[PDB]
Amino acid sequence: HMASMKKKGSVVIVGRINLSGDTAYAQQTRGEEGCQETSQTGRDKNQVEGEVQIVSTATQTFLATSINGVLWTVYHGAGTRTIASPKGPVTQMYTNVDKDLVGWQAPQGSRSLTPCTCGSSDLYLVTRHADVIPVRRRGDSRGSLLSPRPISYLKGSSGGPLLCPAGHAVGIFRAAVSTRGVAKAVAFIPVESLETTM
Ligand SMILES: COc1ccc2nc(O[C@@H]3C[C@H]4C(=O)N[C@]5(C(=O)NS(=O)(=O)C6(C)CC6)C[C@H]5/C=C\CCCCC[C@H](NC(=O)O[C@@H]5C[C@@H]6C[C@@H]6C5)C(=O)N4C3)c(C(F)(F)F)nc2c1
Ligand SMILES: [Zn+2]
Repeated sequence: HMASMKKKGSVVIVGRINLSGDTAYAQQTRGEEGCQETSQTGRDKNQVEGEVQIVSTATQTFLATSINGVLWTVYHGAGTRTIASPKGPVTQMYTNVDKDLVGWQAPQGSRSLTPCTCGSSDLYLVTRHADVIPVRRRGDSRGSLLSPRPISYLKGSSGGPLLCPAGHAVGIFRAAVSTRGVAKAVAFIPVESLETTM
């Protein structure tokens, strides 16, 4: 009934993928208990850094990527949820279920990737474990892994970027094409589709 109706928590940044040096690695910035509390209050005082964030709800963990001052992720991870911030919950500025896409203003202190205009098909997928996986572009929204691997290795990386050789953002990882549990290809939201939404 109305008195007891609950509110879903915010998405919470719990880590990041460090791409600042010669070695990519995941960093945790908040543990599960603090995540639970921050999801309820929507108030996250932690300092944010970098381009790729690891984010969590009470029930799911995935990635989010800053491109042109917007933190983008997948709707199948975030739904319509706010994101926690130093001054409380922040409402989405983009929501498009048809593209499996949502976005919030990028957090104070993040760095944004630049949308790719190279027109190159040699891509790199960045996972939540900081693996950098070469992917050949195979269409507007598909790419093949040069080295297939079990889908287990990609789980939790939706919202992560596909990058060009120069480090520009080409798209946002959405879904994996699985054959007998092996990911041979991935689907992604092209950056042009984000730029249109913008
Ligand atoms: C009401 O609005 C909605 C509601 C629900 C929706 N659920 C959608 O798909 C779901 C979620 C997504 C997923 O698993 N994402 C990844 C990830 O890591 N998620 S996650 O972070 O763990 C997370 C779940 C915590 C967030 C990158 C994957 C990593 C591993 C794969 C694991 C096996 C799953 C294989 C599947 N394969 C597939 O569907 O292939 C088809 C599409 C295309 C490639 C071909 C056929 C696939 O990838 N997924 C199924 C989509 C879609 F748009 F994503 F499809 N839209 C929605 C819009
Ligand atoms: Zn580029």
